[PDB]
Amino acid sequence: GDSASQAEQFLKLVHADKLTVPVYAQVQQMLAQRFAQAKAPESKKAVLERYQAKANAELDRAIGWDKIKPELIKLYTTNFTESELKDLNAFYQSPLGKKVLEKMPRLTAESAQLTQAKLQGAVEPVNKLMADMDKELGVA
Amino acid sequence: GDSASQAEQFLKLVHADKLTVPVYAQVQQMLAQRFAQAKAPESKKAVLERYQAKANAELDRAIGWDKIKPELIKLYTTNFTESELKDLNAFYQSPLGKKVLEKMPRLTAESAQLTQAKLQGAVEPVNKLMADMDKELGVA
Ligand SMILES: [Cl-]
Ligand SMILES: [Cl-]
Repeated sequence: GDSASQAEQFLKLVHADKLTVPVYAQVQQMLAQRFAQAKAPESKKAVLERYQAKANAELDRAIGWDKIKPELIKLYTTNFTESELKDLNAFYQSPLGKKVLEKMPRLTAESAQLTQAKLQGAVEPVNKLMADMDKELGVA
Repeated sequence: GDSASQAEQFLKLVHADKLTVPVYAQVQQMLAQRFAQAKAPESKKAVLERYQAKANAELDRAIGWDKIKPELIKLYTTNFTESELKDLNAFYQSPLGKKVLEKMPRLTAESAQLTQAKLQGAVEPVNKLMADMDKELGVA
């Protein structure tokens, strides 16, 4: 019924269209890295300009929002009811919903930096640990 | 004020304690892989049992929930008000909140498999594209 419209509104509110940005950036940085890698005359950077446009168009063919959007709507309409999607929209339309969306990438990154920093403390003991098992079983 | 209690309830509802499970699994699979790698007498698997317990205890020292929990509460209480955290708890306590929490890992995985599958279609054209730029600039 009116589920697809609510699913579409959800993907907009959640900025699911920007999920591909890392792929477009990686291919753009790869070309400039390939341009530098050999020769690199800054007088011919307009040649890199068209090859970066070509790569952008080729990604748009495979992973453009118009290709992704239909299959994500099927994903949400099959997993949620029209009423559930409407309520998800009400939450993400709300000031708190918008606050969660902006904070989440940074909160996730800060949360992961914290754990990775702490985990480095277990590197030396786990290295010693495996070395002791290899010693005990008679290895090297 | 009563923010820390609400932050603690949030981390419980969201299962932030299970965020470390991949690290514990990787270190457990690494020891069994190291056990197989050289010799491997199944009569001495009780030796791997204690080394896997040792590794579990060493990770608990660095990245145990008791070490992670205090710094995540500071993260949420500084980024959200007590009232905002209370409302986040109301949403994730609700049947729809619980449905979102269960669906999200699978919806994220399915969403990423879809994009990666489509992206493989742009592999050959982007490879040809870079090869043509290397050809045009006079490389190999
Ligand atoms: Cl609100
Ligand atoms: Cl509900």
